[PDB]
Order: sequence, then structure tokens, then C-alpha cells
Amino acid sequence: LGSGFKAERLRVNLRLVINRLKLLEKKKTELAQKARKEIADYLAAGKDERARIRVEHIIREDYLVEAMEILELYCDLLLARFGLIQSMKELDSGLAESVSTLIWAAPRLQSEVAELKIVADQLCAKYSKEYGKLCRTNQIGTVNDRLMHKLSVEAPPKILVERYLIEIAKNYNVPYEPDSVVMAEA
Repeated sequence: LGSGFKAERLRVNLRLVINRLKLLEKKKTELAQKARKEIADYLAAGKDERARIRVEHIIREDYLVEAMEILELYCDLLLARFGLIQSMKELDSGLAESVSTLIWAAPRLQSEVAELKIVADQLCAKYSKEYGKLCRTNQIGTVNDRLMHKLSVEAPPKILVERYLIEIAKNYNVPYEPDSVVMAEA
């Protein structure tokens, strides 16, 4: 029968992922400044309720850029230690976090980083579809907890929303009064 694992396709796509992440970190950071300005325009007008909803995107994007930097590290590690993948059949204990986390992250980010799907499919070819499915749910228990947190699809805590609006309002010198209850219960 045979193996679907194509080591060189994994190696190429790991590098492509790193470059794509470096590009998206910069682009997203720049876009985030524009978005903060738009929130300040909301506050100046003084569409408080609308700002509280819309600012959730900025929070998610800020967390995403930090997740991308983590993923960049893991790709670079696998490239550096690539011999351990291709020359040995068992998953190296020290690479388990990097491999599992890349497989977990792929579905979450593939819409913007297409080559991450290829990286994960190849890691699944190498380490089994069964292992891959346990990674995508973190049933495997080795996916990086900080990374998963940054990519959480949970609505941000009210206090975080308030803290972001407070800071944007300061930076643009526009009025804003935080939800006092939210601030108190923090």
C-alpha cells in the first residue's frame, strides 16, 4: 500500500507558513491601528454600545498576531529538528508540543494561512490520521495552552472589552465612561 507522507512537501510548506505568518503579523498590526481609529470615531459620536460590540474584533486580532508568533516558533523548531521527523518513525517527545499544536491550529487558521493545512496533513500522514484527530481536539493533551487561549472563539470578558475602550479613548482623547458594574466586579 504505502505512505502519503511527503517529507519535502512538509519542509517546503513549513517555510511558506513562516513567511505567511510574518506577513500577516505585520499586516494585521497595521490594520489594527485603522480599526482603533474607527472605534474612536464611534466614541466621538458617542456610539458606546456599537463600540463595545465592534471592539471585540480588535481584541481577537491582537490575540491572533500573538498566536501567529507562537506558531512561527513551532514551524522553525520543526525545520531545525526536521531530521527527527524524517529519519525516525516515532514522534520525538520534545517535538510533540510543536507537532500537536500545528495540527490543532491548522483548521483554525487555514482560511488565512492555506499552507498550514498542508503542514498538518503531512504531519498527519507521518504520525497517523488517528493521532491527527486527537490533536485537532486536544484530546492528546499536548497542544500549547497559551496558543489555544489566543485562538479561543469565546467572546472576550466584559472587563477586557472595557479595558480596550478605556485605552483607545485615552489615546484619541474621546469621551468614554466604562460600565461601572463591570469595572467593580473585576
